[PDB]
Amino acid sequence: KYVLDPVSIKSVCGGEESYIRCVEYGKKKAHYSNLNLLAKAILAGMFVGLCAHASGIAGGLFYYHKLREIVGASMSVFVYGFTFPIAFMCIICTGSDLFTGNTLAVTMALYEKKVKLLDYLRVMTISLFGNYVGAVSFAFFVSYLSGAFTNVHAVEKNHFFQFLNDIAEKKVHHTFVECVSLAVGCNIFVCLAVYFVLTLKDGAGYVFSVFFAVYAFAIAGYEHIIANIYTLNIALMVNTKITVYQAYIKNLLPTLLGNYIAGAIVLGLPLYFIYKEHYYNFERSKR
Amino acid sequence: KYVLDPVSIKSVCGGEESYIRCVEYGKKKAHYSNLNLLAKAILAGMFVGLCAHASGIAGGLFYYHKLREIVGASMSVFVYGFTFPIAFMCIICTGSDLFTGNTLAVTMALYEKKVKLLDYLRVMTISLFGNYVGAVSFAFFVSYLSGAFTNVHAVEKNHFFQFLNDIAEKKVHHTFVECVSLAVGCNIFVCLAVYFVLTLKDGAGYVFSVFFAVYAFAIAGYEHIIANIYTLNIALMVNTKITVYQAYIKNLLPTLLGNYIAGAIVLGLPLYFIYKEHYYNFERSKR
Amino acid sequence: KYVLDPVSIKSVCGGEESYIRCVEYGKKKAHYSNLNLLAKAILAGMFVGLCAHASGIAGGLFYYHKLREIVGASMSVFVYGFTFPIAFMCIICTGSDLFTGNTLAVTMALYEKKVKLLDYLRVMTISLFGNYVGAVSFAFFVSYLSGAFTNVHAVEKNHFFQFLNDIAEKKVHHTFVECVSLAVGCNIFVCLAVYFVLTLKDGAGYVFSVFFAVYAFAIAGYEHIIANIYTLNIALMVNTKITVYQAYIKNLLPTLLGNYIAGAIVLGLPLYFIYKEHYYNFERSKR
Amino acid sequence: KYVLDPVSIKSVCGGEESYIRCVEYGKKKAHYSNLNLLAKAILAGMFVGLCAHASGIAGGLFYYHKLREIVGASMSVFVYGFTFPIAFMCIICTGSDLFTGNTLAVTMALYEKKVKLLDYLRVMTISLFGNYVGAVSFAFFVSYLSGAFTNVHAVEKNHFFQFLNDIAEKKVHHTFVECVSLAVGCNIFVCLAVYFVLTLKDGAGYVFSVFFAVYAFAIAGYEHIIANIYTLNIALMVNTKITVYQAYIKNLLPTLLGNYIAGAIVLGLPLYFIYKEHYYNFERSKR
Amino acid sequence: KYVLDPVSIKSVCGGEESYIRCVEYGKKKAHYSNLNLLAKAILAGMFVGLCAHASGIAGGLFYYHKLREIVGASMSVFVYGFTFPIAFMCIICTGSDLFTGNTLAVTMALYEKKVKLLDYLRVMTISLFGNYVGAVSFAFFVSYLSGAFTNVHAVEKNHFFQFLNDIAEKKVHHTFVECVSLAVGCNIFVCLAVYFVLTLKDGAGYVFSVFFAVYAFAIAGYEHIIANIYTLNIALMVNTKITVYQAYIKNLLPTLLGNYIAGAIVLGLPLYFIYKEHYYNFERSKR
Ligand SMILES: COc1ccc(C(=O)/C=C(\O)C(F)(F)C(F)(F)F)c(O)c1
Ligand SMILES: COc1ccc(C(=O)/C=C(\O)C(F)(F)C(F)(F)F)c(O)c1
Ligand SMILES: COc1ccc(C(=O)/C=C(\O)C(F)(F)C(F)(F)F)c(O)c1
Ligand SMILES: COc1ccc(C(=O)/C=C(\O)C(F)(F)C(F)(F)F)c(O)c1
Ligand SMILES: COc1ccc(C(=O)/C=C(\O)C(F)(F)C(F)(F)F)c(O)c1
Repeated sequence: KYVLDPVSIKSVCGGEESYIRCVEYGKKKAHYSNLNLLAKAILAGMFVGLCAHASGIAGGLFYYHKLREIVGASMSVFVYGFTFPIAFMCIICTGSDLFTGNTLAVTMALYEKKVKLLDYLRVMTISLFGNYVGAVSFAFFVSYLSGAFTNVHAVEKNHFFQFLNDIAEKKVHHTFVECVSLAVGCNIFVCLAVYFVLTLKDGAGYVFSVFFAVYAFAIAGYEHIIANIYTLNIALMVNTKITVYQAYIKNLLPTLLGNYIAGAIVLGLPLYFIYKEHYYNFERSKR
Repeated sequence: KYVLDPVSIKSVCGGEESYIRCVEYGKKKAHYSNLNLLAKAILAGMFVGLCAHASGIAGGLFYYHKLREIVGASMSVFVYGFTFPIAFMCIICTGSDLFTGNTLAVTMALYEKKVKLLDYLRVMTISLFGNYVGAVSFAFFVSYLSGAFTNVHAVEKNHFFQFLNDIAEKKVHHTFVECVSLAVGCNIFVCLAVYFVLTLKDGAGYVFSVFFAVYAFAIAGYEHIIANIYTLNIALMVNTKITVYQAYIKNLLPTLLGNYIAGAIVLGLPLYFIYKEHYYNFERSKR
Repeated sequence: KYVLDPVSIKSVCGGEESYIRCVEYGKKKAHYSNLNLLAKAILAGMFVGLCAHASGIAGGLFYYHKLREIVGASMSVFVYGFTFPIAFMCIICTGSDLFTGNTLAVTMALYEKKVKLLDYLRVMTISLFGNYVGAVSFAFFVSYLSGAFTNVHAVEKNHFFQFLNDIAEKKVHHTFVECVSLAVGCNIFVCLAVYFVLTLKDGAGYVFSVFFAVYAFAIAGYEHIIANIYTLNIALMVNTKITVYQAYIKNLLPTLLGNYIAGAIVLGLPLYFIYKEHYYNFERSKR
Repeated sequence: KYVLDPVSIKSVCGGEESYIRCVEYGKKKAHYSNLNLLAKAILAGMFVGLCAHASGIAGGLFYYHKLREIVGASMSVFVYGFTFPIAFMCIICTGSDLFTGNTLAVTMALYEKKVKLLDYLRVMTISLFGNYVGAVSFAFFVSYLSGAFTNVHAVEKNHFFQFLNDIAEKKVHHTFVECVSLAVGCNIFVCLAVYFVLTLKDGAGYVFSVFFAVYAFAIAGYEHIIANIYTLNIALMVNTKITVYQAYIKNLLPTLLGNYIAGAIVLGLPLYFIYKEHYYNFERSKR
Repeated sequence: KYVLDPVSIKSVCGGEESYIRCVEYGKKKAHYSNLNLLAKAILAGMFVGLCAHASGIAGGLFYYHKLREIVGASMSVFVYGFTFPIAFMCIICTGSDLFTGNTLAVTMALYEKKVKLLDYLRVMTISLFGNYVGAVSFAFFVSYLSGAFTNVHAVEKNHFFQFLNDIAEKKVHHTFVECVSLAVGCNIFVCLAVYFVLTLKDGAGYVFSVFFAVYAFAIAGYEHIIANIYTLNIALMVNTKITVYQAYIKNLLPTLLGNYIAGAIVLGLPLYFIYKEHYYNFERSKR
């Protein structure tokens, strides 16, 4: 028995089904308890700190001073962006939640009247607080205690500390408008990667769409709030030239503002106004 | 219970089914309202500007002057072409429409008498205008306001502005025939990538066929109208050596002409004459 | 409701089913009309010229003279072989036909008495003539008119013309036996990639098996007749040191001979003698 | 007959199903006999030693002294991390078990009262002992007897021994807290890769999720107990500057402690407390 | 009609099903006739010679003397290992058989009493002889006659011959124990790649698992008997410094011994003793 024409399948969907899946995934978040949501947020912040530690080491390897005289920072930023996007798989496969992707899904669930306003506020607040706690706890308990980013003062050995120092100094000397714009550019890629895993239901789609999206915002110099929380806190721990005021006021607050603006307004409102009738037709056919 | 011979599947189709899917996807566009189509076009232009900002930064990293003395522009153009093709996934997963892919699908729907001429004209006009608006709005509100491409005048720091300046000067000193030929070569790859996502219905097919196609036209020096709108407008904003007349007359108008010629004539008419009887047999079996 | 053991699938087949699919795909070609087959052949030659233009530009970028003093031609040939294999996807997704893959499938359909001899001759002749016409038409109307491979005489700018010149001079100074052997080595990879897309029915199989096969013959220095038609004609257009006699007699005729020998004899006759009883059992079970 | 809308599939699952699959896979381990479990553990340790030999050779190739003066150790560590992750596929496709992944699955099966404490202890002990035996047996019978890492004393030829020596000296001069932190960071990636293969049921998911995870911990400098057993034993065999006391007390014992802490506590307890009600609902619906 | 939860699939299997598939695939080989098996073995040896020619050219490109002064042999061996693993797809998609993978499957079919001893001996003998004949016939009729590896005596042009000469001299100066150990390390990867294609039934699994496995043994310096037959015979043809006695006694005989030992004993006996009861339960449920 020979097979000539096998069964035709597909693992992709259209934009209407992807919007409906996004609204359903966003409205499922408001039904968990506070401790379940908090533990998920802490785990996701810890995974972000894990992959950003691995990225800092992989980038600081290519920040060797003789190579840095020839190529500058190009290979270090490329290898950082190459090895960072596994954090998306770490978060999605454990079922945890991060604030940056929530700014689209839970907000569009709020637009479709699936989540009330107080439930929306507590979901976003618990998500941001738990992501912060997981990021700083990985920054101290693994990254600081392993001594990987310690200043060792010799130029042929200090490329890990020098890469962390130069990255932390670069992302702390923007103005307010510049940091808001870079954070907007980051969270558009992040929410699009959430749309990618809601659309493409295979392992190849999951791995490589979010690989190219997360690598793309990483090499662009765009600003991610949870990654910046980890990076600026481990920079403050190992005594980089930045200040606590510089890290929290000059980077973290406009990064939070720009990430929320890109999630809730730049992407959430146009997609809601494009696809709300399809969610209406989906909800009427279930009655 | 052990499985020795699993169920045989396929996620690909033939050329006849791919043509029929292209005509159906093209004729669905003329049934949306004007504001739905306009919002989709603005979102697609914004995504093009997003990924082209990320590509300009990733390419300008490898345009460092000591590396530029050794390798020229090769690594910068390669890294640009590597990080650009995620815009296709950004456009297809949100259900938005871009003019360059529309020049094949809506035109072959017009050839098969599925779209009237006035509907075809308003679909193409609204698509081009919305793509323009989204591209210039990302060029100003993110790219210009973040200061990423500002001339900083020091040769060890100015590689982002110098890469944008050299790219903008290169794509503005073609003659008319040269720019039309390069735009034809671009839109053939673009419409083939649209055929790829109409044929290969997995995440791997979606990601990597359009990766290789879009990278291929990006490294070839071929001219894309929406990408050129973003690039020449952000070049005009940060005071590159190009002129407004040079950008709009010497590049953008022959790029528009060559892109439409490749979409509607070079690819649309041969595929229509090859496969119109299969669309006839498909439409007769639905009666 | 939780899923622990999902449905077991497969997207691959055995050698018997792959042979039967090859004979069926080969015998479908003799039932198209002459103009349908001619338009498909012209489109496939045009796609080959498209991807070979993109490969020549991508390779000539890494043929920069300061990099060429250090690495030679290695990175240019690697980047050429990296960016060439998208032509296979361009040909298969539009349903067009190229002569090199036809030398296996239509010949094994002739061995199984599915195609008569005159039908076989007109299919192969129309395929070769249309592939030639599409290749030279892309060489003139896009590649020559865009000025991408023009001799500009300055050594820091002339790397595109110099790469085309050195490639065209290398593939024109073989003897007859050497060119026949390299063409045999090329068409074995080409017909194996046709077997790969007949066996592996996903997007990942389609993209990456023919990626590794086509990259493998491209970096090996093996000779492809349609790619050589494009390359030697664009080399003759931009006034490379080669002669018309050298291009047509010293390369193109032994490349045609070696490609047909590898398709019809080296691969077609052993696979026919191995698997003809399985095609007999397949054809008897349909009665 | 044309197919326009194929059958929609998925090869991924949610976090609840992934937790349930993890608990089931962990509780299946306590039902094998002692010799079956011992042979599986010996095979897995042998596969780890195989892929780490291949990684040491691939890394020592790029540790050539003239390249080492320019780039340092960056390309060697990158090529090591590139070629190491095939060990995961070697272990999963033969059905063998490694201690590092067991510290999550069997421990969460113990938390859900599926495994008794004495059965848990003998499973973990037999796993660790067999993994040790397989690693040292590959270190002697293949790696030492092939002479690949012998000190040959000439600086242009000694890059394999020098890479093994520098790696072994680097991972033996940590303090206790540093080694525990790096081992925690390793086993979080390892247990996440186990979650990846429990979630993504295709070949692409299997290959590339664990590729990016295992490459990520390899380039980060994180400490894996079985890989360190192989590496420090082959370093002791070929007379690297390290001591037996240094290898066993300064690296192997805190690596074992940190790997068990990351598997059982950092990842097992939060996932258990998040998802134990879903395992309760799964187990009640089977009655 | 919108799809929210598609049908859950999987393309992977467990270790028991993979063992059963291996025993069935191994016992199918003893039912072919002698000429069918001989033609399959000759085709597989020819494919090995094809991909090893392409690998020798791709590696000798990066063996350019100015690059060789900086990086040594690292990039040449990496590019060789990158472009070699397409031979596995060439062999599996045509249904042919190679000796190295047969040493596991046919031997475990012999352990399960599915193949008699004389049938086992003639299958292994015909496989080895046909693989030899195909390898030497490709070495002469394509590789030698194309002149690609001819000594041209000028150091800026002789990198192909110099790469072949240095590889052939390296793999001929091992002792007996060293060559046996390296051959064992090779055939473990080869038989694991056979297990990979028996387990992962997609195109992505087929391409990339055997890509990473075959690249891993290629960059490790492990010894493959059929690849060494091709390489040492083309080295003897183009007058490399090696001798016929050195090639056949110092490399080929211990490579054959180590490959058979790794296939039949190191991997076949533990997997047989682990999984023979599952094959018993599979065979009893078919009665
Ligand atoms: C559906 O499961 C998920 C998975 C990922 C995210 C997410 O937010 C990811 C990022 O933000 C990120 F990609 F930038 C990084 F991981 F790097 F931090 C999420 O919100 C939900
Ligand atoms: C079916 O959904 C789509 C997706 C993409 C396009 C498209 O046109 C894409 C480009 O033009 C592009 F690839 F060049 C880039 F994205 F880079 F701009 C489209 O028309 C329709
Ligand atoms: C089944 O659809 C196809 C697809 C491709 C070919 C083919 O022949 C391809 C080449 O020859 C090639 F790979 F070398 C290149 F594309 F580069 F030219 C074919 O014959 C039929
Ligand atoms: C389900 O089958 C498996 C597969 C792999 C592991 C495992 O533990 C793997 C590692 O630890 C590793 F990735 F670090 C390396 F392989 F490199 F050693 C396991 O526990 C169970
Ligand atoms: C099931 O179909 C197959 C496919 C491949 C092999 C095989 O043996 C492959 C190698 O040995 C190899 F990977 F090393 C190379 F191909 F490179 F030679 C086999 O035995 C059977």
